[PDB]
Amino acid sequence: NLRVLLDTAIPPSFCDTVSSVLLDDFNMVSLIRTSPADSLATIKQDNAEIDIAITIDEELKISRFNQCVLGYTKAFVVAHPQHPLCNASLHSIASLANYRQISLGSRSGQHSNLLRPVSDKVLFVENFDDMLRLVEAGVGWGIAPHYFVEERLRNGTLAVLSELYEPGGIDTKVYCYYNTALESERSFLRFLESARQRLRELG
Amino acid sequence: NLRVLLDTAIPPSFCDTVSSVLLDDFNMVSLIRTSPADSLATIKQDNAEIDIAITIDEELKISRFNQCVLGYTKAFVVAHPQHPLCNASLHSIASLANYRQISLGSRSGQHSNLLRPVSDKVLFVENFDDMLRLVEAGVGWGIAPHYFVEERLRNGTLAVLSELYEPGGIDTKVYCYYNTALESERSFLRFLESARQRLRELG
Ligand SMILES: COCCn1c(NC[C@H](O)COc2ccc(CC#N)cc2)nc2ccc(Cl)cc21
Ligand SMILES: COCCn1c(NC[C@H](O)COc2ccc(CC#N)cc2)nc2ccc(Cl)cc21
Repeated sequence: NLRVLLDTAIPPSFCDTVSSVLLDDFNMVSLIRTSPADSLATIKQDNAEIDIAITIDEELKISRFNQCVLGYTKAFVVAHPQHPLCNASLHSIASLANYRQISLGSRSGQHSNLLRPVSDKVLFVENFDDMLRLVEAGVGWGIAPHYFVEERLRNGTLAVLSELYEPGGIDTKVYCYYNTALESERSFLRFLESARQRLRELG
Repeated sequence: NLRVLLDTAIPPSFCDTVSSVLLDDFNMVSLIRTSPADSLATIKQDNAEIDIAITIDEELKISRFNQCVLGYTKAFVVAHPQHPLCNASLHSIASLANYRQISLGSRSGQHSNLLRPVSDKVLFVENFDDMLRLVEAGVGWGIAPHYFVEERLRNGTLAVLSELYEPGGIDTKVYCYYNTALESERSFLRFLESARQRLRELG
């Protein structure tokens, strides 16, 4: 049984890219969904016996796992179109650190530099739905995956704030944390090879 | 006088991209070159009076500067073609943390998570030349900008180790740290707009 973690930030397509290839080589494949904020926390619990985590979250070296880059995805800073920081930028981008942020919370209470909130006014939720609900209502601003805001952006229900910080969305590496034991196993190298070249095409 | 920091990791072309645009708007422009390992350390010294730093190094918020993304460049992990970790990977990638690393040193003695050495066996130098000299000689492995190893790679003088970690080179955001005062100044927004769309073309 190959246990596999995919965080909520990973487009649901890339999750079909993996399972397709994995099931070619492996006979039992378990797919677990975590918050980006809980991915590395989960694999660190030995009893969770995760073999592969696909997550946006970064840490220099986890005990017994190796890291590599599967590809890249795009986050966007979004708010209600009538948000103060909306319809403006550069001073707005800076002010994000003052206006209320709707942030992914974590069981560990802790965050990475990458995922920790930027604003001194933060309201925590558990997933990107509860985030973008409290954002459609103009309670604050949030940063969420492209695939979560594509629908609402063209609808005009949500507006982008991020473009002057990073045009075309904030590029974010997708990392593969794999059990060191998979290190010399064509099965896993087949997964990387395929999973990679397929997730280029989505991008 | 607009003082401008460009770290050694920034291709020398992108440094012509900036100066071209900047000199269109500004009448005195000073261009300082730093180690990536010394960029943010330098702008933090108030007396250094840096107005714009273009550097690969990341920190969540520097006092009085705002951050944004200019674009992306590619580092490669390189070694002597007869290096043990050479002509191999995945276990080799993991072993990088054991074999000797030739690392950029810093006046502050300190490094960011991004720039800190990965290996327990590290020999510090001051620039990418001294790095790739001690690497051509097989004293250790190093990670250097594409533009620094393009020549030597096709020559066969150096080999890439990084490809199974991140195919096509390890993508690295180029950051613009700009004095908050430039925040609402078409001059600076002109620089970003131009500098960005021009540095897409190099990539
Ligand atoms: C840099 O984001 C990529 C990683 N990432 C986060 N991180 C949440 C942190 O609280 C930082 O949020 C920031 C918001 C604004 C700026 C400037 C502008 N504009 C910088 C950082 N949340 C994410 C959600 C989804 C994805 Cl794919 C990546 C995410
Ligand atoms: C992740 O690198 C991008 C930032 N960056 C560094 N950082 C030097 C650190 O000691 C980490 O070196 C690593 C070497 C190997 C691996 C896995 C593989 N393969 C991961 C990290 N040095 C750089 C030099 C130039 C540029 Cl453009 C970026 C650099």
